[PDB]
Amino acid sequence: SRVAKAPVTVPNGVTVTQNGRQVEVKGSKGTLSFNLHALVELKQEEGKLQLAPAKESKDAWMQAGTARAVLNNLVKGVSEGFERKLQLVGVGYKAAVKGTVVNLNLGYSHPIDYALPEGVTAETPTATEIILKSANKQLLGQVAAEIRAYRSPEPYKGKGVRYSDEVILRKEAK
RNA sequence: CCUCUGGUGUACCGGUUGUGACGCCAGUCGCAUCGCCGGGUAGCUAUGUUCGGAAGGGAUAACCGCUGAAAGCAUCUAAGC
Repeated sequence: SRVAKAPVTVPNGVTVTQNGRQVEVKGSKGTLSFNLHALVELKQEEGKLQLAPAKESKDAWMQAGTARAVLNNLVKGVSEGFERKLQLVGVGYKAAVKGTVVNLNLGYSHPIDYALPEGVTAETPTATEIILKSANKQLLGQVAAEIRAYRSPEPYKGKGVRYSDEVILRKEAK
């Protein structure tokens, strides 16, 4: 596995400590935890870390590749973090962050109130744009998917909630 | 379930035909589908009255995912959620 062979780099401020199976990653943004598969071993020499299979199994190489990918994402998150940039399209569709709760008006007969979980922050510079920032890539993606699910893009006008980097299929009636 | 609206209610009240009897008048009783007819207390009862299938947790089906390699990409899946 080319990924599993590739070495991940500790920037500087982040500290990665293995405790048996339960590897922990510390950084400026916060604390993250990741478990290890029985076939996976992690060796931290210098700044770099090496994920290598315990045995020569194909499953072991697979698990090593995923383990390295997750740890690389965790390190990048604790060092710098990720952001999402959700967008709204359609007349009357609006969003506003108030405290930790995002209030959305998406053409229904009732407003929608979405409570962000701990670790994700949101802001609306404009009424039709939402910025989500987090250290946990998986949790950030889950939050973005949940928010998008309230009103998905439709092909005839593109109205709804979308990712900025999202291709929208379009057609027309008749 | 029986407060209300009704049905029934042959041991509750009344009108009335024929006949027989209580010595007779008066007053009553037997029999005639409870003789026939008009009402009707409780109980039972529906066509009458009230109530119920409200709300919420957990695991899922099809389906929709997040992150993610095998397979440097992609990928809901193989680990994990």
